[PDB]
Amino acid sequence: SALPQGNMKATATSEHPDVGNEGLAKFAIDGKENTIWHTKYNPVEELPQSITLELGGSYEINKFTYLPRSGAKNGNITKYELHVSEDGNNFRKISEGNWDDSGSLKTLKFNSTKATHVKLVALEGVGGFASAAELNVFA
Ligand SMILES: CC(=O)N[C@H]1[C@H](O[C@@H]2[C@@H](O)[C@H](O)O[C@H](CO)[C@@H]2O)O[C@H](CO)[C@H](O)[C@@H]1O
Ligand SMILES: [Ca+2]
Ligand code: NA
Repeated sequence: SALPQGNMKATATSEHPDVGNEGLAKFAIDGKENTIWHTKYNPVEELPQSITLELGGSYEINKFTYLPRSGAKNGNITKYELHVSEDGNNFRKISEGNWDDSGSLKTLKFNSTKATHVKLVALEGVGGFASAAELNVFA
């Protein structure tokens, strides 16, 4: 079951200002599929870039989901790392891999681990950007 996004805070290395349905980091956890976090594209900041979710406490987590934007593909993430921290400072890599560029939900499962923060690192994305409609973390 998903940890409540409402208790979370989102920050990112790069984010596009609020021009509607993009591109602030907080849009990745607002519960709306029509709103997205998107990395700066004026002018563009190159990958890699990341987004960090402060969980709102220490939880033991085993799953992560990435929902891409709908109706367009720019920034759909195709190569990632997932890192965790228990102190907000030190991060450790727990997952890495590839995703297809489609709009489909991407799911990561991993051995249960304690975390106060989860960081999604975007190494590759459509168009040289990174974006996300919704991010969720599961215990
Ligand atoms: C609606 C949309 O997809 N906006 C993204 C935007 O995508 C393209 C532009 O790249 C192009 O110049 O014009 C298109 C018109 O159909 C469309 O707006 O590109 C942005 C990054 O440059 C960002 O990804 C927008 O989310
Ligand atoms: Ca959203
Ligand atoms: Na934090």
